[PDB]
Amino acid sequence: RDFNNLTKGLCTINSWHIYGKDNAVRIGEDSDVLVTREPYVSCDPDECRFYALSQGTTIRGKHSNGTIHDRSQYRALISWPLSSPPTVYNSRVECIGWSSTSCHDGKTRMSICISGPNNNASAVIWYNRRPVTEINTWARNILRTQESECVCHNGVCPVVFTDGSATGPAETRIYYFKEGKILKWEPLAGTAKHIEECSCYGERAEITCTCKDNWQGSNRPVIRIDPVAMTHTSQYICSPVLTDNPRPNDPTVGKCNDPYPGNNNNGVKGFSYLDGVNTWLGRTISIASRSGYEMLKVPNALTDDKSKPTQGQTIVLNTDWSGYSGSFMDYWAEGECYRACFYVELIRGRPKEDKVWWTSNSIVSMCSSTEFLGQWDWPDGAKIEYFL
Amino acid sequence: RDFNNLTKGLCTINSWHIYGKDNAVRIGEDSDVLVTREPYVSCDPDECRFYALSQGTTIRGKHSNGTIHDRSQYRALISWPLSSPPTVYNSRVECIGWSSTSCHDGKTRMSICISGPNNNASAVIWYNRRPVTEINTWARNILRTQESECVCHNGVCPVVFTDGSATGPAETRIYYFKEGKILKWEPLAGTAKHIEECSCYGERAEITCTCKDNWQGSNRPVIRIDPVAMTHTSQYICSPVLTDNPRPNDPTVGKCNDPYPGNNNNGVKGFSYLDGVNTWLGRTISIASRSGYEMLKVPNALTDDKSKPTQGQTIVLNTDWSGYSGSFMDYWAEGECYRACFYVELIRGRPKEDKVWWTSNSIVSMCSSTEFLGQWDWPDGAKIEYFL
Amino acid sequence: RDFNNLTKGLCTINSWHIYGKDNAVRIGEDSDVLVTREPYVSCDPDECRFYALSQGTTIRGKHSNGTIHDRSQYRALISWPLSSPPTVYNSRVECIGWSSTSCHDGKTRMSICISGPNNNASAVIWYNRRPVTEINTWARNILRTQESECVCHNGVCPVVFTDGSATGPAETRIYYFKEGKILKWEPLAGTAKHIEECSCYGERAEITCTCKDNWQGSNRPVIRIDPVAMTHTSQYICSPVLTDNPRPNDPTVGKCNDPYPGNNNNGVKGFSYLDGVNTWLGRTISIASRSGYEMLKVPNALTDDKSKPTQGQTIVLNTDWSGYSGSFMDYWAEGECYRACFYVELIRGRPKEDKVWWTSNSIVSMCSSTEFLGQWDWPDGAKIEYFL
Amino acid sequence: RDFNNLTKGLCTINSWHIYGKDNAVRIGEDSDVLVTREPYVSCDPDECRFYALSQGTTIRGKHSNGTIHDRSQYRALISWPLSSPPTVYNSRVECIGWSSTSCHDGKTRMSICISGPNNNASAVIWYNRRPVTEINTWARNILRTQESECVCHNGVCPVVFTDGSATGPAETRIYYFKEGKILKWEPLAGTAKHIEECSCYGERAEITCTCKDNWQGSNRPVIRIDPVAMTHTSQYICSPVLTDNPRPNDPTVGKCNDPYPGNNNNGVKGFSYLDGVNTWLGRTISIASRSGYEMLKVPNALTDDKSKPTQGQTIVLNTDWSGYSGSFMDYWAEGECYRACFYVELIRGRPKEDKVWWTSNSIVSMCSSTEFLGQWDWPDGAKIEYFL
Ligand SMILES: *[C@@H]1O[C@H](CO)[C@@H](O[C@@H]2O[C@H](CO)[C@@H](O[C@@H]3O[C@H](CO[C@H]4O[C@H](CO)[C@@H](O)[C@H](O)[C@@H]4O)[C@@H](O)[C@H](O[C@H]4O[C@H](CO)[C@@H](O)[C@H](O)[C@@H]4O[C@H]4O[C@H](CO)[C@@H](O)[C@H](O)[C@@H]4O[C@H]4O[C@H](CO)[C@@H](O)[C@H](O)[C@@H]4O)[C@@H]3O)[C@H](O)[C@H]2NC(C)=O)[C@H](O)[C@H]1NC(C)=O
Ligand SMILES: *[C@@H]1O[C@H](CO)[C@@H](O[C@@H]2O[C@H](CO)[C@@H](O[C@@H]3O[C@H](CO[C@H]4O[C@H](CO)[C@@H](O)[C@H](O)[C@@H]4O)[C@@H](O)[C@H](O[C@H]4O[C@H](CO)[C@@H](O)[C@H](O)[C@@H]4O[C@H]4O[C@H](CO)[C@@H](O)[C@H](O)[C@@H]4O[C@H]4O[C@H](CO)[C@@H](O)[C@H](O)[C@@H]4O)[C@@H]3O)[C@H](O)[C@H]2NC(C)=O)[C@H](O)[C@H]1NC(C)=O
Ligand SMILES: *[C@@H]1O[C@H](CO)[C@@H](O[C@@H]2O[C@H](CO)[C@@H](O[C@@H]3O[C@H](CO[C@H]4O[C@H](CO)[C@@H](O)[C@H](O)[C@@H]4O)[C@@H](O)[C@H](O[C@H]4O[C@H](CO)[C@@H](O)[C@H](O)[C@@H]4O[C@H]4O[C@H](CO)[C@@H](O)[C@H](O)[C@@H]4O[C@H]4O[C@H](CO)[C@@H](O)[C@H](O)[C@@H]4O)[C@@H]3O)[C@H](O)[C@H]2NC(C)=O)[C@H](O)[C@H]1NC(C)=O
Ligand SMILES: *[C@@H]1O[C@H](CO)[C@@H](O[C@@H]2O[C@H](CO)[C@@H](O[C@@H]3O[C@H](CO[C@H]4O[C@H](CO)[C@@H](O)[C@H](O)[C@@H]4O)[C@@H](O)[C@H](O[C@H]4O[C@H](CO)[C@@H](O)[C@H](O)[C@@H]4O[C@H]4O[C@H](CO)[C@@H](O)[C@H](O)[C@@H]4O[C@H]4O[C@H](CO)[C@@H](O)[C@H](O)[C@@H]4O)[C@@H]3O)[C@H](O)[C@H]2NC(C)=O)[C@H](O)[C@H]1NC(C)=O
Ligand SMILES: *[C@@H]1O[C@H](CO)[C@@H](O[C@@H]2O[C@H](CO)[C@@H](O)[C@H](O)[C@H]2NC(C)=O)[C@H](O)[C@H]1NC(C)=O
Ligand SMILES: *[C@@H]1O[C@H](CO)[C@@H](O[C@@H]2O[C@H](CO)[C@@H](O)[C@H](O)[C@H]2NC(C)=O)[C@H](O)[C@H]1NC(C)=O
Ligand SMILES: CC(=O)N[C@H]1[C@H]([C@H](O)[C@H](O)CO)OC(C(=O)O)=C[C@@H]1N
Ligand SMILES: CC(=O)N[C@H]1[C@H]([C@H](O)[C@H](O)CO)OC(C(=O)O)=C[C@@H]1N
Ligand SMILES: CC(=O)N[C@H]1[C@H]([C@H](O)[C@H](O)CO)OC(C(=O)O)=C[C@@H]1N
Ligand SMILES: CC(=O)N[C@H]1[C@H]([C@H](O)[C@H](O)CO)OC(C(=O)O)=C[C@@H]1N
Ligand SMILES: *[C@@H]1O[C@H](CO)[C@@H](O)[C@H](O)[C@H]1NC(C)=O
Ligand SMILES: [Ca+2]
Ligand SMILES: [Ca+2]
Ligand SMILES: [Ca+2]
Ligand SMILES: [Ca+2]
Ligand SMILES: [Ca+2]
Repeated sequence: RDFNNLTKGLCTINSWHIYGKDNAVRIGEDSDVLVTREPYVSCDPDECRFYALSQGTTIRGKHSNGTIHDRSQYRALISWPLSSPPTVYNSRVECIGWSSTSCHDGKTRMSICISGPNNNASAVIWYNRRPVTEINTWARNILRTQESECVCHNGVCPVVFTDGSATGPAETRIYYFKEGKILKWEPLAGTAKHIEECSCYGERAEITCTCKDNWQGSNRPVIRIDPVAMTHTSQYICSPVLTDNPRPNDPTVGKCNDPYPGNNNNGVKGFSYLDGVNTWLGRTISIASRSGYEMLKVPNALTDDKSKPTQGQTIVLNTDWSGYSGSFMDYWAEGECYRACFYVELIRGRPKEDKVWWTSNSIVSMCSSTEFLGQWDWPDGAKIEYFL
Repeated sequence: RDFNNLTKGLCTINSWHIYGKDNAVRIGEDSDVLVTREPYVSCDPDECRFYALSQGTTIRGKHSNGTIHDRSQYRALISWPLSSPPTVYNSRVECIGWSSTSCHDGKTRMSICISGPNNNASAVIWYNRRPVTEINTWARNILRTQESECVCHNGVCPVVFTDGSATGPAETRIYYFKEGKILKWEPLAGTAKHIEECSCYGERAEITCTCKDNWQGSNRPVIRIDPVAMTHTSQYICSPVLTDNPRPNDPTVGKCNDPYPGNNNNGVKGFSYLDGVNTWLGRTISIASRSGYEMLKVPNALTDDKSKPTQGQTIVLNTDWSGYSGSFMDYWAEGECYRACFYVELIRGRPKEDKVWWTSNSIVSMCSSTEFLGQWDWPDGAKIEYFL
Repeated sequence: RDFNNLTKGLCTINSWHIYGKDNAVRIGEDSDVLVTREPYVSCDPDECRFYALSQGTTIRGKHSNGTIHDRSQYRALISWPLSSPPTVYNSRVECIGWSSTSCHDGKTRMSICISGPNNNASAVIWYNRRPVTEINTWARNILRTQESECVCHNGVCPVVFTDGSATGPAETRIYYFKEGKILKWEPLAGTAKHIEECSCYGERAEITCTCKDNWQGSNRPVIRIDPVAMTHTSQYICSPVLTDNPRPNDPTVGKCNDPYPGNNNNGVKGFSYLDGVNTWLGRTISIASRSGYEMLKVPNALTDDKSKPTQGQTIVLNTDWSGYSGSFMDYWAEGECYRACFYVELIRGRPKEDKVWWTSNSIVSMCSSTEFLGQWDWPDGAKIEYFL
Repeated sequence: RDFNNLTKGLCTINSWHIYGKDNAVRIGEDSDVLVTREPYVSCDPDECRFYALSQGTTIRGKHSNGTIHDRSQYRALISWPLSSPPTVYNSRVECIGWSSTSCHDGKTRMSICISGPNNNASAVIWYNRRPVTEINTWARNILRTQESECVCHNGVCPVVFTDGSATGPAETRIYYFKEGKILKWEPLAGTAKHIEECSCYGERAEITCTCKDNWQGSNRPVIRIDPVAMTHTSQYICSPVLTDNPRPNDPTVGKCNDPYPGNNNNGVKGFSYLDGVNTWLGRTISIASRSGYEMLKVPNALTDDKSKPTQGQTIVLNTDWSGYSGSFMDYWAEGECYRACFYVELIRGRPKEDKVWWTSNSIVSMCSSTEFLGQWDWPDGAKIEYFL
């Protein structure tokens, strides 16, 4: 109809309720489920769907051998009905590639897929299910993007890309697209020293992105975008409640403008909702591996370098595998506020479970409740032994 | 369009004709059919669909081992086209959880799923395929609901929940929802001493629910709701034709306001159509197990404590497995009256058939005819030996 | 929109072109294809679909054992996209039963399914996907119907039923339905001595049905219905070109008002287009079994007792299995005339191919061309050996 | 809505970006994917889909044995969602046959399938999913057509057919259809000596077709059609950059009006975009087999007999199998020009990979970019060993 505008603020997050779970690995032990990784969720005005990067093979298929690898010519961004598994028969290919983002602007959807060899990748921006724009690698070193939904305001949908080293300074760019065309792009500015895989959400005409500093930071870089002025800033979550993985133990004081040190060249896509006292941080429980997942209410985390948790909710037990996590919201729901939501990627197989030769995942996702709901843990649920 | 109003009375029930049957277990012996239990049927203005609680695995899948269990993080309310089986590829997830209800109000559908550990469950009410409201457990003991469709009148859709013991007094509540929001809730009142899994239908602006007294009653508790005044009453079916299972042999006089004794802490979801002389009771044939199923016309069963059958129809032979049963009607059909319908859950596997390690079911459903039709029996039809 | 009216005459049939073929048995050797029999084709204003009676199991499934049987509680009328196979995932159940008919009246579709034990069957007439009317067996001996599409004119859709013996006089009735309700029914009249499985088509406000005399006739009975006056007549195709199976060798003179003798208590559903010189008869090539299939132009077959072929077209080689055949037309196509079409059921398995324990079929269908097209033969195509 | 008119010229082709890839053979190793060959892509105003000629069996199915053969009664033109594989459950049959073409005219789609024995084939032209016209073989020797999309202008959709020898002069005809009816047909004229499998596209009210001279030419014949005057011309691509396969090594001067000699009675469907300096030729890398694939910018190839490459892009490595290739464009995209696209058929199995008994393929397709994008190679990706 008309382009959606971020006119609402976030609903008060007093807890998280179960939103969607596909049990993909369990079901896929005996049905035609595609092998995936890098999933996310994204809504259209009339439906919300699960998204991910297929490996172009089923889990039980012999081609599942080797799917620990990240970039091949057999991957594609696919979407499928909420809480169903990604099957060969119900998955819709949005575009071909090994890194992606997607978002609906209120009128139609924009999907971006990057493909190519490491030194010659290119992104192709689809709008209304047609290719409209292409961008060639500018640093010749794995052009890559969000791996979760972008956000739009009045037709403008900003997207964060990075090209260059994963263990040194790289060239991050913020592109402002409208109808799949480039209106403008900026180089990254601010104090964030390295940016990868931004998780974004919007409220009151502002887009907040919690990304990852693969190079040096265990605290997360944050990019705030003004989609009207098409400008942005960057910093790190000041809080001592560190949210990357692997990471060192929590200090009593964090860092606002520098990566918090202790772990180099590694990390996991993550997210946060930064809204004053209504601030919630997600993170793996383990400081060493992609194990467990919890939400922690850390009032003023973004700006308070001594902020610590005041409430929390366990999502995945530390004795269960987690993975990537990101933000999304149904901007077309009823009500006066936007209900914060997120998904957690539950990785199964390699490298942690090497008795099988594949790597895949299932999805669990939650949204906020103004109620103080009881908690449950939500594991993948599959028995690897069955796949042997 | 406009909210549906229960303006019609029931059609005269002179017999039952076959409405739907999915043969899920038979077909699933060699195709991707999800393992389920707790099924029901529910109509939208333009389509009627089968519903159930998936176990997040196929019947042939190795994860089918253990599906006798009731509540896990891998269950979800799913719906699928009438008389098709619940397959991985055609099932639509309505919400995540292990106890549910759902109903269309004429404009859109409301679906409710409860999930959680036994002492910390919560219900989340979806409306128009979006989460709108959440309710936390109030008794910290398996918050649970209908397991069949709710009914709406002018936007108001009452739902019966129970939280607390299954073998002693519990806290039953009647919530009146409108557009997924809570308008009001009452504690249970009347003479029903224990309420679980209500089967409801509506006619002439009144909603009748035939539930189950798990604690002490072999006769069924009945809740009648006025969706305008948003008030209700409760009693038991007075008839000596006892309809729970297990149950003692039929007496010559029943009980109107107390559970009829003889069997404690057990029962099965069931239903009835209470409409004066046009009253029909469904029940298992066996007084000991979920075996067989028959419909008995028992004029004035609700209020006459000596009422006995005047006509009947066998649905499932006593040499075949049955299970849960419930009511639903197509409130959007043509004609001057609402045609009473019901489904019977045909449980296969554990605990009765333990040579297999799973528990699932298929669905058979009937609706009334003003004709006096010949009867057939409708068994699940699968041979367990094939699954060995 | 508006009820369709049979305002056109038939197009000139100079040959037959390929319309649809699903290769169900071939494909089903390694995919989830339902076991069926008694198929047909039927059009809606916007789509034409394949129809059949499922056996409630896949061909490869273990429950396929025993599917030679005709009536069980696991059968249902299903429809699926033209030329696709009937799979568990794409088949839509129209109704439950073991004998059926279906037709669109221009506004919506009416589907009829009969179910029950031999002495207590009943038909339930669905209209707009809802049950509207029920008819109880009147002769208590396998109430049965067309097994191919019915035809409508201005809302009136006549259907031919038979109840009673298959080897002696029975009670055949012609019901005239409108919106699923019974407007009127007549007993069979005319000279046809036994009627079963009528294949009908309509043109210029007249409905012609070529049925089968299971009891005594090797020539086919024909019922002509006036859907406005709601009256009909009956006779036999006068032609010496005999079209039932099994049958005796063709004589030089046929019979107009009595079954042509030689074979008792057996036959196969078949059809014809009776339109003066534009008359075409379908039949198996074999006079002994359901083997082969050919179309023969026999000018004035209905009324000329010495009519012999003037042109012909082989559809299935005598070294290939055939089965039932029936008529249908796309009454909603463009143009000035109705294009005659038909389907042939290609039966595989029992009883002819007993190395397998199942019985199923695939569908081949043709429509007429005003051109004189070259012919090909169209066999099922599956290798039974593969199923062993 | 209204018939589409070719009002735009081609966009400048500076490189090719990835458009679609289904990874059919990989995925089909463990899912219900139909065996195919002769694929193409074609757009409707609201969606673009993959097309191909099914073999009426899955790859893993036992009936896959023998699918190297070209024409059987079990083939059909099917279409399925872009970048999905052709599965038994998502494939839509357009028509029955072993040679086809299809195109949308802006209002609805026309699909043509030819079937029959070698000496008695016939084409049936479907429009709006209904059969409208039939054409009988005129040379009684494998009537055959494009094997890729046709193109329409103001309702007129020309199609090129050939009937007669594949190794000597044959009878090629250009039919001009409108709403599935024949407006006119011409015999081939011009200097092309043999025509088979034309790949066409349209721009500025002109339709260009790059076909194949199976008999003598290693350079490609080109037919240019005026869909208004319903007239055409024919010649060969003058360029020394030879594009058929097998073929002799490139000379320094090509031929404009005669087949370039060196290889007889063989070839592969291919294509080109002939637009002055904006001219790009596709071809296998190998001069001996259907191996590899590259795009070469050869300014003025059509008219310059000494034109050589000025830029290029590798699509498939010479160490990977290719096959047929053809043109298509989304005539309903936004913008001021038509974006050239093409697909390459990636053949797997027989005859090159004879350890398996089947022959199938997957699809890779690209469209042009005005950017100078980095290149990647796009192989089928399946390991034949897995199928053993
Ligand atoms: C039914 O459901 C309800 C609803 O969920 C249940 O009630 C919930 O119970 C939750 C568990 O108790 C509870 O969550 C915790 O909240 C704490 C905050 O509340 C407390 O402090 C505030 C502030 O003073 C008080 O106001 C309040 O009254 C409470 O006293 C959090 O602090 C908890 O998180 C910390 O502990 C967990 C382990 O429990 C860690 O995993 C987590 O990471 C936090 O601790 C680490 O991080 C801090 C900060 O740096 C460190 O200081 C600390 O030492 C830990 O650091 C180590 O561990 C991390 C992670 O591994 C590592 O990185 C680091 O290096 C160190 O090694 C927790 O979030 C809910 O808030 C509560 N909800 C409600 C509404 O009440 C109820 O129990 C259920 N009922 C039943 C019967 O089960
Ligand atoms: C073709 O189709 C038609 C249509 O269906 C067939 O005709 C139908 O035939 C049915 C079977 O006969 C018949 O159903 C029965 O109806 C009885 C009522 O009708 C009779 O009584 C009335 C009232 O006086 C008369 O007017 C009427 O003329 C009849 O005489 C019911 O009473 C029957 O149910 C009871 O029996 C069945 C076993 O048959 C039990 O399963 C059932 O539970 C009922 O009996 C138990 O319950 C009562 C009440 O408490 C007890 O008193 C009794 O002892 C039984 O109790 C034991 O069993 C229960 C259950 O296990 C247990 O809990 C308890 O503790 C005890 O152990 C039955 O419903 C249809 O009405 C009739 N329909 C029509 C339209 O005619 C026709 O036959 C078919 N044709 C062919 C050729 O097959
Ligand atoms: C390319 O394609 C074209 C288009 O299809 C091909 O041309 C077609 O070729 C067809 C085969 O020849 C041909 O079909 C036949 O037509 C005959 C009628 O035409 C002839 O007679 C008329 C009338 O005088 C002439 O005008 C005309 O010029 C012809 O001379 C039919 O009579 C044929 O059917 C009979 O024969 C077949 C076997 O071929 C039987 O299966 C069939 O049942 C018919 O014969 C039985 O029935 C009759 C009637 O009772 C009996 O008299 C006769 O003895 C047979 O009876 C036995 O068999 C039956 C069945 O088993 C059994 O029940 C009974 O008891 C007995 O045992 C046949 O239909 C097309 O018309 C023709 N089409 C066109 C447009 O030309 C062309 O050849 C192809 N090209 C190539 C290169 O292959
Ligand atoms: C990142 O991505 C970019 C973008 O893709 C990469 O840059 C691209 O690199 C491509 C490979 O170099 C390049 O493609 C070539 O372009 C040549 C034309 O450019 C050159 O000449 C022009 C004209 O003078 C100059 O202006 C320009 O500056 C260049 O110097 C083509 O000529 C190339 O094709 C020929 O070579 C390939 C093998 O590389 C053959 O396969 C191909 O068929 C061509 O050669 C055959 O055909 C010609 C013509 O008849 C014969 O003369 C020649 O001998 C060959 O003939 C044999 O082989 C054929 C085929 O087997 C056989 O039939 C015959 O009988 C003979 O046996 C090639 O197309 C892109 O244009 C370039 N793109 C851009 C935008 O720059 C970049 O490298 C990537 N980065 C990294 C780090 O990898
Ligand atoms: C989001 O904001 C823009 C205004 O910035 C709204 O756009 C106006 O919409 C009306 C109706 O379409 C037009 O007549 C105005 O010209 C539009 N645009 C501008 C840029 O001025 C848009 O409608 C808002 N979205 C929604 C859902 O209300
Ligand atoms: C393509 O061209 C034809 C004109 O040749 C356009 O046809 C006219 O369309 C209008 C609106 O439908 C009619 O009133 C004219 O009579 C049409 N036809 C002719 C043949 O004159 C057609 O609209 C054009 N297509 C598009 C998409 O604009
Ligand atoms: C484009 C790409 O390959 N991105 C991969 C990502 C990066 O390799 C990592 O961010 C370092 O750059 O790692 C991970 C990862 O799980 O750590 C997943 C992504 N597939
Ligand atoms: C929420 C829940 O677990 N409900 C279960 C139900 C209850 O356990 C029973 O009603 C007693 O409370 O039992 C049964 C049952 O078949 O007896 C099924 C339900 N899954
Ligand atoms: C209702 C029913 O069972 N009809 C069956 C039909 C009849 O048995 C036959 O017409 C004789 O009555 O036979 C055949 C048959 O193939 O001969 C198929 C039908 N399934
Ligand atoms: C109608 C038909 O069979 N066409 C086939 C085609 C021709 O055989 C070839 O063009 C020579 O005529 O060959 C090839 C081929 O791959 O060479 C594929 C086509 N299936
Ligand atoms: C998987 O691939 C590895 C590496 O190629 C190979 O050694 C291994 O045996 C394969 N495992 C299986 C089950 O194919
Ligand atoms: Ca399978
Ligand atoms: Ca890091
Ligand atoms: Ca009880
Ligand atoms: Ca007979
Ligand atoms: Ca050639």
